[PDB]
Amino acid sequence: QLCLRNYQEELCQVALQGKNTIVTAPTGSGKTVIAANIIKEHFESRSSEGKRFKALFMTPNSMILNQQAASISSYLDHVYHTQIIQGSDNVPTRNVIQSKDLIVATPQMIVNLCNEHRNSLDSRLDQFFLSTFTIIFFDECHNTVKNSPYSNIMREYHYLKNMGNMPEGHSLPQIIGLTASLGTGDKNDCLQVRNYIAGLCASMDVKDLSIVKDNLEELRGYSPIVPDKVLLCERSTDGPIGMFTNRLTLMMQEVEGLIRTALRNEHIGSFLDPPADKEHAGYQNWVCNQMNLVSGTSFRETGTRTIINEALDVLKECFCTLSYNINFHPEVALNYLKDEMEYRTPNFTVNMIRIWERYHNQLVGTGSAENPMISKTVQYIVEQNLQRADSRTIIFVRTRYEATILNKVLNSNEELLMLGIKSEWMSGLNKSTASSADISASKQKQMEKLKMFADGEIRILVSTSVAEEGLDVPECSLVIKYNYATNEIAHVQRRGRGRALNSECVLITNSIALRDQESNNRDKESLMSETISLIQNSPAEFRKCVDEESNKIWPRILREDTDKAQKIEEQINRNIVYKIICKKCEAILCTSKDIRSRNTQYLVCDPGFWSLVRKTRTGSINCRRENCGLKLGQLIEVNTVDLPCLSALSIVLLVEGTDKRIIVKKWKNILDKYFTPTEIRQLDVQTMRDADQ
RNA sequence: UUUUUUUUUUUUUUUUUUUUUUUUUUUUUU
RNA sequence: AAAAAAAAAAAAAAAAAAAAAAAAAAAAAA
Ligand SMILES: Nc1ncnc2c1ncn2[C@@H]1O[C@H](COP(=O)(O)OP(=O)(O)O)[C@@H](O)[C@H]1O
Ligand SMILES: [Mg+2]
Ligand SMILES: [Zn+2]
Repeated sequence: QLCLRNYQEELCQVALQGKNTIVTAPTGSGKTVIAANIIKEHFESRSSEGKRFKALFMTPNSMILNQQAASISSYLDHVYHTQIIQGSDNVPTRNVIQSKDLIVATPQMIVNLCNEHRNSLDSRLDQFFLSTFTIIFFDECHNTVKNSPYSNIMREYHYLKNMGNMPEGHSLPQIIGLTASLGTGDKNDCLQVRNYIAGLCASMDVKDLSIVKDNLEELRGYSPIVPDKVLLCERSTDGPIGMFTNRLTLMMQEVEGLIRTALRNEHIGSFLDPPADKEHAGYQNWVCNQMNLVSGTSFRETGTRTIINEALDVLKECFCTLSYNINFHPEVALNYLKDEMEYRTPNFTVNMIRIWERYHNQLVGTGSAENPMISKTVQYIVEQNLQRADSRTIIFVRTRYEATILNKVLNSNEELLMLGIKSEWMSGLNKSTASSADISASKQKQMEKLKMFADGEIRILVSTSVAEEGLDVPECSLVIKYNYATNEIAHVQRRGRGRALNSECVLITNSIALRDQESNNRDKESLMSETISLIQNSPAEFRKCVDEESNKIWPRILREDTDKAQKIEEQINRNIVYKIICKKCEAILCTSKDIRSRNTQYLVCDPGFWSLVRKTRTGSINCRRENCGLKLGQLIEVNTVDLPCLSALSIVLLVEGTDKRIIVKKWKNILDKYFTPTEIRQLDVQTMRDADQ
C-alpha cells in the first residue's frame, strides 16, 4: 500500500462526494494513486450499501496501460479481478466485462460497444449499455475535442442520461477527469480561456473542479519547479557551412533552370515561380503544390512529366538536406544526400548523373565544420556529467530522421566517447507517417531501449513527443529541446519530465520563430495560471449555456442522415470505367474491373501486371518503366502466393474521354465517390499462372 | 496430416490529436 | 497601402487508436 499525501487526499475529498469532478495536477504528482484510492472508496461504499460495483480505467496510450493496471492492482491489494483489453488480445469483451468488476480497455473499444448494434443486419447480439460501469475514469481528458473517441463516449453517456433506456434501476455513472492541463487552445484573454474550459468540462458533464487550495506548499515540495532556460545560437553565413549553403543554392538555381527549360519544351506559359528563400517551408509547399498540379494535369510528352516529377523529388530531398545542414553540421546532410542519391541513381538520366557527380565532388572538396548548437549541447552534457555521474539527458527533435541524425552526431563525438557515453533514437510506434521505411518502431525494441536507458547504458535520449505522455520514462537530469516546439500541454509535460533532483530545462535553437513560440507558450501558461486563480477566487461560475445547449444530440444525427442521403444521391453515378495509370509515368497499370478487395486490402488481378512490374526481392512493388522508381504498393500473399496490392497514393485515376486527371489521397474517397471493387473469388489461379514464367 | 491457445515480425484499411508553412475570405486599426 | 484578429482550403512534420490479414517460433488436442 501507498500512503496518501495531503494534496492527494484533498483532491480525493472533492471527488468523494459522488459528483463528476475534474482533477488538474502536475505530471508525476500521483494521479494513478488518486484514481486507485477513488476506485477503492467507491467500491467500498457500493459494497457497504449492498449494490453492484464496476470500475473502468481508460488511457490514450497503450504503453502506459500495463503500468497503470499494475499500479491499480497493487494499490487495491489484488482483491478485485483486473483484466487488460488491447488490440492484440482476442478475448471477448462483453463476457470479461460481465464476469469481472474491474475492466481496463482502450477507449475505442468502449466507442465500438453500445454502437456496433446500429447499421447492422438482422440477430444484433442484443445491446450494451454505457451505464454498466458504476465509475469511469478519463485519463488525459484534454483531448476530448471535435470527434475524438472520448467525445464519442461522452455522446454515449448523454444517450444513456437523456433517452429512457435505463434497465430496472440503473444509475448514472460517475466519471473522474484527470489531466495535466486543460489546454489554452487559441484564446487570448482570460474570459475566453475560462469559457473554453467550462465548455470542455460541460462536454464531460463536470461541474466541480478539483484544485488544491491549502496544500500548495506540499505539492511544490514534492514537485519542485524547473526553470526553462532559453539559449539562442547565431547563424553563420560564412565558413564551410556558408560554402555548403551557397553550393546548395547553386543546385537550387540549376534545378529551377532545368525545370524552366523543360516547361519551355512543353510550350506551357499555371505554374508558380519558386520563392526566393530556399530554406523556409514555403519552398517545400510550392514544390508539393506543383507536384499536385502536375499529377492533376496532362502533358503532351510522356517523358516531360517524369522529368518534372524527378526534379520535384530532388528539390524536396535537397530542401530536407538544407534543413539538416541548418540544424546540424554539413557532414550528416552530405551523407544523407549521398545515400539518397545513390539509392535513386538507377532511375536517372545521364545529364542529371553528371550534375550530381560534379556537385558531390564540389561538396567533398568543401570540407567540414561544426555547428555552435552541437558544441553547446556537448558542453552542457559534459557539465552535467561533471555535476553527477548518473546524469541522464533527454533530447526532443522534430522528425525521426532528425532523431537519427542527432543520435549519429552525438555518438560520433570522441569527447563523450572518452567517458563512455552513448545515445539512442527513441521514436513513436506509429507506422503511418510517410517516413516509416527507415523506422522499425517495434514494441519489443522500444521496451528494450527503455530498459537500457533505465539500466544506465544509454544516457542521451533523442526522443520525439511520444515520450512526453503515456511512456514510462525514468527520471531525467537534463531536458533539451533541439529546435522543437509544440503546444502548451506538450511543453508542460516536457518540463515535468525532469523528475531528477536539480533538473534543468534548456532550449537550444538558431531561429527567432522558435524563441517567439517559446515566449507564446510561456504567456499561455501564465494566462492559464491567472485564469485558474480567478476561478478559485470566484466560486460562482454561473456557466450553464453549453450544458443546456448540449440538448442538440439528436439534431446532429438528423443532419447526419440528411447529408448521408445527399452523399448517396451524389454517389448514384456509376457504370463508368477508369483508366488507372502510374502516377509518375503514363503507363496502363490495369483497368477498373481488375481490382478486387478481400476484406480491406485492395488487390489487382491483372494478368499483365507482372510484365509491367519489377517485383524486387521484404517485398515491394515497383514500376518497371525507366526513370520511374515509384513504389506502387506492397506485395502480400493470402493463398500462400504473393499478389500485388495497389496503393492510392501512387496511382492516378483517369476518366475515359475527357482528359480529367483525378488525385486520390485515401481509399475511402475513391470508394465512396468513384467506384467500388467487387468481392474476391478464386482469382488467385490466373494470377499465379502468370506470376511465374 | 489437421485443429486450438500464446509469443514475435510484417502488411492493408479506417478513425483522431498536436506543431509548422502556404493560399483565400471577413472584421478592426494606422 | 501596411499591420493585427477570426474562419476556410492546401502542403509538411510528429504522435495515438481500432479492424482484418500474412509469415515465423512455442504449449495442447485430434
Ligand atoms: N501517495 C503516494 N505514495 C507513494 N508513491 C506515490 C504516491 N503518489 C504517487 N506516487 C508515485 O509517484 C508516481 C506518479 O506518477 P503517476 O501519477 O503514476 O503518473 P502520472 O505521470 O500520470 O502522474 C507514481 O509512479 C507513484 O509510484
Ligand atoms: Mg496518468
Ligand atoms: Zn511508373
